[PDB]
Amino acid sequence: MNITDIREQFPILHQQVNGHDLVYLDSAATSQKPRAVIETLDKYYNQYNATDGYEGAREKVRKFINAKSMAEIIFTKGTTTSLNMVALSYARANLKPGDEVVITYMEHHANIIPWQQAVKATGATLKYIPLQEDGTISLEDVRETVTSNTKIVAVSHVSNVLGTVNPIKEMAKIAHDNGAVIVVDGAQSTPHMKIDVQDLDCDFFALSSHKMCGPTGVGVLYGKKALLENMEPAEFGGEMIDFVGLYESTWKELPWKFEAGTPIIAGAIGLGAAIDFLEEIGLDEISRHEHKLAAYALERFRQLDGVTVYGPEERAGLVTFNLDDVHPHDVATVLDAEGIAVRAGHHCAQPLMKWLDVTATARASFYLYNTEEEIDKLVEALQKTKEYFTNV
Amino acid sequence: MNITDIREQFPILHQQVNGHDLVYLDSAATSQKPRAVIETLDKYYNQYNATDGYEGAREKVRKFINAKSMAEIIFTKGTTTSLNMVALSYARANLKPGDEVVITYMEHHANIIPWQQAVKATGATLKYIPLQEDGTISLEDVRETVTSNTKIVAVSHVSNVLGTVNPIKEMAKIAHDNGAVIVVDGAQSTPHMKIDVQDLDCDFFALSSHKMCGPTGVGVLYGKKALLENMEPAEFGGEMIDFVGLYESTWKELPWKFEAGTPIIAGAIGLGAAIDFLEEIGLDEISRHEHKLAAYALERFRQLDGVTVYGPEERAGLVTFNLDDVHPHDVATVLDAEGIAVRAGHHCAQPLMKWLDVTATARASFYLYNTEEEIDKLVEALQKTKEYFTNV
Ligand SMILES: Cc1ncc(COP(=O)(O)O)c(/C=N/[C@H](C(=O)O)C(C)(C)S)c1O
Ligand SMILES: Cc1ncc(COP(=O)(O)O)c(/C=N/[C@H](C(=O)O)C(C)(C)S)c1O
Repeated sequence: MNITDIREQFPILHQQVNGHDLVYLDSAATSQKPRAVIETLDKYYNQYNATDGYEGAREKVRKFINAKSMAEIIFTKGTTTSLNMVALSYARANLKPGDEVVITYMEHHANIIPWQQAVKATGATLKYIPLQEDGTISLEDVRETVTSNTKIVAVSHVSNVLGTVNPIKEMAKIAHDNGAVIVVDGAQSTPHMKIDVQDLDCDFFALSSHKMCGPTGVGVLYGKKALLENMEPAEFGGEMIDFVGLYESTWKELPWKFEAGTPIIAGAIGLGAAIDFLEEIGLDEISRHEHKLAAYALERFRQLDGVTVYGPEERAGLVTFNLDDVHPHDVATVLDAEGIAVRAGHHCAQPLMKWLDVTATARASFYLYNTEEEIDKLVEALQKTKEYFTNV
Repeated sequence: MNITDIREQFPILHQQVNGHDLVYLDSAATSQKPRAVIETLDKYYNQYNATDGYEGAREKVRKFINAKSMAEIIFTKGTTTSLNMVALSYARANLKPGDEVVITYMEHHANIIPWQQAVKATGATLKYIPLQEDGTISLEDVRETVTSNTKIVAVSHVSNVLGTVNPIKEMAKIAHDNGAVIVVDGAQSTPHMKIDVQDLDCDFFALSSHKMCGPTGVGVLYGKKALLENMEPAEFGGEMIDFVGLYESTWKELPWKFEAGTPIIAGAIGLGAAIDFLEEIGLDEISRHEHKLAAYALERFRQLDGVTVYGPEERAGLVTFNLDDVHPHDVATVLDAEGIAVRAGHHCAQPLMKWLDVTATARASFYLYNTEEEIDKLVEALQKTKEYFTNV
């Protein structure tokens, strides 16, 4: 895998910011898109037929995560919408008082609140697997937290703050043994490593196109055919209908049952081209590149005095940290001045922020186009920043 | 208003199809976008901050439809999502057995089925204002159909099939007199004429950005502040939260209560530029251009033997028709061969198709960049088509 060849593909990396080269370290929020993807979306904003392309893209998505059937690949507005859908069509119809839903402390808001509302409405109860010191889950902890009263476990595959890769294959086993389905938020895993939903045996899996070189506006919700068959739709209109009566309507078959309103043609075809691209590079190749960057970043961050890093040693390609004494918003500002783009904030993980005893953090995240030289620029600029602020 | 100057702004109109000039008559499905809008969206797919722009766009939308407050302008995924939201947060919480919801026979599926589900779930009843012969509603009919049991009236401002402009200001009065709110689907009105939600006194109003020179992926739901204040959110996650507890969360204030997940920054800023554009042309100017085209089209269509046109004389800028004997899909195919783009199908109006006793129709729709010369090309090609098929 050749980083020059790859970088040539992202016109945005040639952008100057304030006389410096863009150093783009916010992929966890949005990847950039290569020329192949860009050209594809340009094509679908001139004149067309289209649905060869649309269903073709569903097929590429299905093969990509190794789903058994296209009936199991639904296009949605985003991973937030995906998770809300499972909470409304699956959770609200399968929970009764006494039933438990268990999640983790590391979750995105969209993987917390929909379960909260589903539990309030059904009068069931919500439960949290506790975290280890280093921000990991242990299989012991899940084993203990899941009762044979647990109907749903929901978990991030990769944490967007800690970079922890959760043992989701094993958690699936533990959920099944207790009579539960597992719901996996794969927003942060799918861009960076092979996903095989059969081997993971997750019951639902959600991915975000804009994190994986595709357009925004488009997510995919995977669910097992059999679960999807019994779920009622969350949204109504457009093209999810078979017969519309005056009082009564019938739904289409899967997957179209779940796609109300106006098909996101360009977005899906775009996601498909993004998939074509990543596959031609190899996800394994990508993942090895990210392990190097992450080991490198964590080592060089240990050289810096009074910066805290959060999470485990083994990690996806991101590190969340704080400068002693300095506000993360301020760090982000100064790095911006130098053309270095990191994100500051709570990362829609308020619970987890409280758990780390912090109100905010900065985050640098890495993808297939980042390099060690960029990590050096980050470390040098963090140094320059610690000095610059101990001096006011 | 100068049509050459306007047409110069849409690069897509210079596109050749099969050695002919594009004749684009499917604006009711998607408008095209001018250079100003295109450049704007290009800008937000290079490197950025952003939220000056986002909230700025909400303000431009508010001034555009003359809402009292930004608290009343919610960004959504589309008019389908908008209508589903009102059905779930408003309808399902305000209907009891005995309550009526009344709609029309001309509605889009997304303005039928969500009310069907809301009524099934609350055990209330759904009712239909009957149509006149010419596809119009009469105020008598609404007066008769609304009882002081009616809690919600829902109506298309402009029909996507018939081109009928519904008397929504008056219907608002009739709904209020009976103790009901009105919900208006303005997908087909907003691109073509001034909207003033204070004068119309609608309780909710929904518009689609991609019909009005803006990007797709973005709708606006207007609701009266006071109604919105009591509605509970439909979706949970992202940035609609104030405090996230372990069991219990608080929402942000309006409008952010209603925007779960990841803000559609580029889309909103794009819609704002589309608004800037239309406003610099003048919506009145646009609307007068469309009346000429529509009168012209209906007159030239009357010259054609054995084509049926549907709807009234007074109309928005669209005509839906059928060739005697010829399948609309086939018409669309032949016109495509000549570079003329019309849409064929049921237009997500299955009930209305059944009412007109047809399984499908063809539709030509007009916007600020269309001309009489294009209508001539359509009429000539429809003639060429009637001959071509009486001959097989
Ligand atoms: C784990 C996880 N799940 C869901 C989302 C939301 O994805 P989407 O915007 O497609 O709704 C995200 C998006 N994360 C952004 C980020 O971490 O940069 C966010 C903080 C905007 S949520 C996420 O990390
Ligand atoms: C009256 C009306 N209401 C809602 C919609 C759907 O708008 P949106 O795609 O933003 O969800 C539409 C979209 N109409 C297309 C059309 O008529 O071309 C459609 C048939 C795809 S729904 C519409 O006409």
